[PDB]
Amino acid sequence: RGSFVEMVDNLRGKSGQGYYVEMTVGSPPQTLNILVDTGSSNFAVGAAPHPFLHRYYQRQLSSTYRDLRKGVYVPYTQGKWEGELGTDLVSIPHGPNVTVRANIAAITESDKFFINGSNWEGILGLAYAEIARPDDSLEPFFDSLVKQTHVPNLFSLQLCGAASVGGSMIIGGIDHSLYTGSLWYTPIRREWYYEVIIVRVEINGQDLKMDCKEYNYDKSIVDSGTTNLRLPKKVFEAAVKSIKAASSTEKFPDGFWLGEQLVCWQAGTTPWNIFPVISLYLMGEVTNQSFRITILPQQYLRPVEDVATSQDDCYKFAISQSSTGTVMGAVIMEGFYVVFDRARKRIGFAVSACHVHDEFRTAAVEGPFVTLDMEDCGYNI
Ligand SMILES: C[C@@]1(c2cc(NC(=O)c3ccc(Cl)cn3)ccc2F)CCSC(N)=N1
Ligand code: NA
Repeated sequence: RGSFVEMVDNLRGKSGQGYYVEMTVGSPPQTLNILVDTGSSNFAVGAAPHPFLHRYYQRQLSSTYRDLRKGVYVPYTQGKWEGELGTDLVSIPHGPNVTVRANIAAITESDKFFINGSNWEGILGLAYAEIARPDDSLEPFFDSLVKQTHVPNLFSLQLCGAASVGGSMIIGGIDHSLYTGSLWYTPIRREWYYEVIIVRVEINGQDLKMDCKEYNYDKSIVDSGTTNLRLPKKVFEAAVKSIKAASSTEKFPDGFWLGEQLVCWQAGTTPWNIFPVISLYLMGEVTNQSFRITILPQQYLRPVEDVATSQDDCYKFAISQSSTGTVMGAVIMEGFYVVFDRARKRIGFAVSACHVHDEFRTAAVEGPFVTLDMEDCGYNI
C-alpha cells in the first residue's frame, strides 16, 4: 500500500487516441495493448486480421482458451463491434503479479471501432456488470480480478496528456507520489457507470445559476474512454455563453465553440490567460458538504497536431454538448489523480502531479463547501 513503482508509467497513448495498458491473454501469453475505459464494462479484443491492427488474439494458439459458445453484438451511437464470448488466462505485465481467468469478447466484426493509426487492439471496460453486454451475468474483468485474487477492490488513474501521452494505472492501490495535497471523495451514486452528482458549476468563479438537476440530466459519469468534457445541451449552452463573455479580449467564429472548426495561433503565442477556469462542485461524503474540482484551458483546448493544411499551433474546443448526460472525460481526468474506490463506493480526486499548467494558474481540488439539496441534483425516472 502507498507506493507501486512497477505500475508507474504503465500507460501510453497518442493525443486523441486514448490511454492503453499492456496485457497478456492466453497460454502461452499473447501481448496486446488495451484501451483503459471506465465508461464501459466489456473486455473485448481484436481476434481477426483487421488492417488497422498491429496484432490480435489468436484463440487457436491458446491451450487455456474456453468457448462460451455465445455471440455478442454491441452497437454504439457511431459504430459497432461483434464478437464471440469466451474465457482465458489474463495477466498485466506492469500491474499486480497475478493471473486471472476472465471473460473475453473475441472481436470478429466491427465498424468505426478500431482507429486507423492507433497502437491498441482491444478495450478494457472497467465499469460495472449492469452495463456489460449482452447482460449483467457476464462478469467484468475487474470483478473477476478481485474475486480470484487478494488485490484490493480499487484502482486509480493518472492520465498525463500533452505527441505521446503517458500515465499510470495503479491496480489495487493508491500511489501518493502521483498527486499533491489531499484526496476528496464523491459518492458513486449507482454501480453501473461510475455515476456521480455535480451540485454546482462555475466559470471563473461565476455560478451558472441553473437548477442542479440539469447538470446531471440524465446522468454524470467519469469516463477515461472519452476525450471531451461533455455537458447536457442546456448546460453546454449556458457554459459557452459564459466562456464567450469571459474570453472577450479575442473573438472567435461560432463554429469553433461547436467543434466544427479549429482555431490556430502562432507557435508559443497561445493566450491561456484570456480563457476562464471551469469548476465542478461534486457531492461530498457528508450531508450538506461538497468540494470543487477546477480545470484550466490547458485541459479543454486540445492541441491538434495532425493538421496538414496548417503549419501553426491549432486547438480544438473539447467541451461539447451531449444527450447522454455529463461525461467527465480526459478533459477532466488529465487535471487529476482519480481514485475509483470500488470497495467504499466512492471516487477520489486530487491535483495531479503531472497535469499541464502555466505559472499563473494550476488545476485545483478544494473543500469543504456548504451545499444544500444535493440529493435533489440527481435525475430520476
Ligand atoms: C466503448 C466506448 C469506446 C471508446 C473509445 N475511446 C477512444 O477511442 C478514446 C479516445 C481518446 C480518449 Cl482520451 C479516450 N478514449 C473507442 C471505442 C469505443 F467503442 C464507446 C464510446 S464511449 C466509451 N467510454 N467507450
Ligand atoms: Na465508437
